[PDB]
Amino acid sequence: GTSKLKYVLQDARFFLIKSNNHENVSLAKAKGVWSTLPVNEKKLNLAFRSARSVILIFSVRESGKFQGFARLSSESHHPIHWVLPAGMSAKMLGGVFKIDWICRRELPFTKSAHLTNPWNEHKPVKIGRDGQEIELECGTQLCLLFPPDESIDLYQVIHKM
Ligand SMILES: CN(CC1=NC(=O)NC(=O)C1)Cc1ccsc1
Repeated sequence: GTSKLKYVLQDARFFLIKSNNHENVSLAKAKGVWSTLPVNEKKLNLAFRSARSVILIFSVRESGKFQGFARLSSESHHPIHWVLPAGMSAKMLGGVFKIDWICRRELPFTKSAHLTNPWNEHKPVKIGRDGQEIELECGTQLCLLFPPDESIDLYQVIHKM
């Protein structure tokens, strides 16, 4: 069913989150954590206090796909063995957000071509800088396009709201 998913997404806020590589998404899926640069850390902390659910929709750069989506379960807090771009130190990251995965399945950009994001000039939702907010209706429809992830039980996530 899709009803518990719709409940989690009710009045949620949504953000497009990019990853430099697949390894960091794999680590995030295994450990339930994410980290960003300080600019997006501030945005996500403000949103976490502001809304019943904050949803991160992940896309590895140049992959042509989204790799899943998760709900923030905490504000950022201050070692995870991230695989960082050349020249980047771990000291350049903000804190660590805890996340609960809602779907670990992928969705190719070709399947979201009918959805536009009002907060990025109504461009297709796949288009946006890291941290771009996705308006509620667009974000809800995007999440509902993903294949169902029958390995996840949203009962536990609902209790955290
Ligand atoms: C786990 N982090 C991967 C990310 N990659 C990215 O492009 N944006 C992010 O919020 C997070 C570490 C990091 C942060 C800026 S580069 C590499």
